[PDB]
Amino acid sequence: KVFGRCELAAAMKRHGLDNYRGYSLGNWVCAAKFESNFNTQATNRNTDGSTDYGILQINSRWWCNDGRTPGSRNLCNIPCSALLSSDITASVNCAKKIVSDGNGMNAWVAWRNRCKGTDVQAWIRGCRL
Ligand SMILES: Cc1ccc(S(=O)(=O)O)cc1
Repeated sequence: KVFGRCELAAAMKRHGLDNYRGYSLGNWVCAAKFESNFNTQATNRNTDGSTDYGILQINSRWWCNDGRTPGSRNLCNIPCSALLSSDITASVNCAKKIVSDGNGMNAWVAWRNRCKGTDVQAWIRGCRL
């Protein structure tokens, strides 16, 4: 599923992402845009052999199991395919664990290089939340 900006804002808010660990909703919407273009089915293979999955591009090396990543820790205890669903519950629940880790949202390269230090509030402007 390809989410609309406000549509995704509302689903993330409903799932408790607004201000989760101090990160306003705009941060999450901004990260999803630049990580997957709001597409739940997005996949990207990395040079280390791992693959990123879903709306928030969760990595198969540490967070999910895709059956082809050697030394996968599967910290979210879910098959990576579960992260490609039109229902963002699995991705949001795994994202909460990642963000609670240690480096916060810096774990998402797109957030660090394109959202961090910007007016992320603009990502939810006009949305009925
Ligand atoms: C902004 C943007 C556009 C396209 C993709 S893609 O899923 O890797 O093709 C990811 C992020």
